[PDB]
Amino acid sequence: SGRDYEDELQSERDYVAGLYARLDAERAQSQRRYAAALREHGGTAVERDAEVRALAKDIARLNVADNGLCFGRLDTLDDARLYIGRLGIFDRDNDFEPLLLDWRAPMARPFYVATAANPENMRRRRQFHTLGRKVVDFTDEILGRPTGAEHDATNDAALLAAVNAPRGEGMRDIVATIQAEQDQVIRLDHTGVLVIEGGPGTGKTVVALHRVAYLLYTYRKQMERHGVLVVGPTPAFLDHIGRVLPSLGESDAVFMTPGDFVPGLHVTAEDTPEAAEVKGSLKILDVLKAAVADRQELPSEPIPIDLSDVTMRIDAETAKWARDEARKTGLPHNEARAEFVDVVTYVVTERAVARIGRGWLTRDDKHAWEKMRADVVGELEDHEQFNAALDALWPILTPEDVLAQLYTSHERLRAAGAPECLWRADGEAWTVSDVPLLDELVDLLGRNKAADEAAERERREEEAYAAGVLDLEQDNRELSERAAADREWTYGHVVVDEAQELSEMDWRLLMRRCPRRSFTIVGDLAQRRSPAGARSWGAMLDSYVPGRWVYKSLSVNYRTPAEIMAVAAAVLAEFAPDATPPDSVRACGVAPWARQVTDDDIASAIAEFVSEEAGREGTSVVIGPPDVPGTVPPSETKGLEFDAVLVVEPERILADGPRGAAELYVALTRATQRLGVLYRDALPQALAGLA
Repeated sequence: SGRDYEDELQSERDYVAGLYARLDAERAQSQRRYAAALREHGGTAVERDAEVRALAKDIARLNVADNGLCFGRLDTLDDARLYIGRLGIFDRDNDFEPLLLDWRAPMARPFYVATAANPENMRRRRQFHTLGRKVVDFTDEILGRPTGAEHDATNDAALLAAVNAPRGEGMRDIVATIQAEQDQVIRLDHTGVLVIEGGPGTGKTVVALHRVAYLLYTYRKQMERHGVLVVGPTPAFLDHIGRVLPSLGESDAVFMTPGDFVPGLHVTAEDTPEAAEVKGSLKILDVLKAAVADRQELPSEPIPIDLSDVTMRIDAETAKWARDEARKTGLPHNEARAEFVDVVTYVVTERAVARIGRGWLTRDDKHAWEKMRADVVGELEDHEQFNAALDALWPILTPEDVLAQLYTSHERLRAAGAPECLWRADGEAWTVSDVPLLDELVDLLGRNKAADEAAERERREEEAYAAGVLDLEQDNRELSERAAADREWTYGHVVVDEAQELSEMDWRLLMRRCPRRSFTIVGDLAQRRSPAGARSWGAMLDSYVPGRWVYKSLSVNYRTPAEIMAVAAAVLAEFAPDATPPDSVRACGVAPWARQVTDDDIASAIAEFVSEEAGREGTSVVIGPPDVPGTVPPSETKGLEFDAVLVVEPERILADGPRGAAELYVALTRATQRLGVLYRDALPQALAGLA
């Protein structure tokens, strides 16, 4: 929040004001020539129409360009400013010297594809954060070595500069190694599935976003009409992403979590318990298929038919035959009602005419059509018993009700190979783990036709009666909204951060979303808090992308101090240890600390932290168990960073779960400058490092 930043912000605001002025003037003269061409134009009708349309396209392009004109700027090594935007603005006076580049130019390229190790000729890159016409703030991104940069929104520059480590080979001058790793991730040519499993303190999310920018520019022609689906653990993290997200020029993202994969409902992480780990697994499919067959109930008592002469014709033989044949076509349930009814009616008309009507003595022209027709019709209209009977046997049903009629009955459950740990009182306390079971069910059940016809009919005669009854579109919503309102959407790319928190069924859904398999999976298995988890990547991916997925890593740590992380090393030296130290560098000058609390001198101690951090200018979120007030769990800080962090009661949160020490290792690490702990009486003994 310095002063030089204010100077620069005002300068850039002035420049963008000038650009908007020129845009206003071009709209002015274009509307003027438009009015003119419209009135007379002098010439011919076809020339007139052509000029009209051309000026209309100009008007529209400029109108749109009013919303976030300048994306950012480039400073090259020869000190030549470049300004990037969604519109090219040149000065007709100085030989068309670019005042604003279009991002689609071969000269605005070192803004999507330039790194700090393979730049093109650049020294810097700025992004501007606009609302509609105003430059709120900006962020520099130096393509080289930083010393101190006023504002970045991620402070990467001041951390990349405070790297104090022993002289020597020193991992090849720490900075260069980080930059080259990032370059490898971003300038990579796979256009398929990449994994960036790294760890804490290495900027894997920013790297993934730069990667997505590189891809959406390079292949902006297969994408640019598909989107970028970015899932995440929490909307806080998703807004963070949306806030430091690069251009994605003329494309649009769609943010999500596990919980809103469905059109319409936004589960607030009810988190059905660990037994639902059998839901984050593909075996469950059988259960669904077995719970969608127990709905083809077979008649035990014979259903009475009363077509004015006919005896009850449907019974275990008839229903069995029809259900078998309906299962004998290979297609959904609600579209299979068709064959069920075709067969029941076939065997209740052709096999009731020659019995109950009169009998035999006519082999044509009466049996074939007439009694055929009468029986058929009298049956098709019986919307009282015949149709109620079918709805009793072959019910037209929906995903939102099967889970409920299954998770409670305890008999339909047993008839599905299903276990009994998934039983719960309410059948609509929908959790995160039963979302992908609702998106999978719309594809087993599908969608009927008859009901839809009748429904839209009634709807038509309801919109026609409200206004006037004698009966006898263009909304071009933006990409995000046209997409999120459709599960039958195929994106062109998919980012996934903290992707270890997902389940086989989640990836099944995602890979049904992106068939191009252009994911950018981020994560760290050892930061997992989920009993469906990964425990390895090949598990979930080889089933979709075998041998065709790349695994890149980010080994160095610079965004998380070396002191804060020496402890988390031991906190992770448990759990079948792995490369737990990502070569921590950036030794700070502050060591962490501790404080022994009494029963309820607790708020009197967190308030000190809070009101002193208020004296700072950095985020200071506190973490703790749910019972305590004023402190949040460690599961909403899943993929964020803060400036100073205070975790209280390490042990209750450690024991909170089967993998709770992972929540602790997560929470000791969100910090980047300072960390404090408050322990009641005893430590988990892996925290002696704190004093």
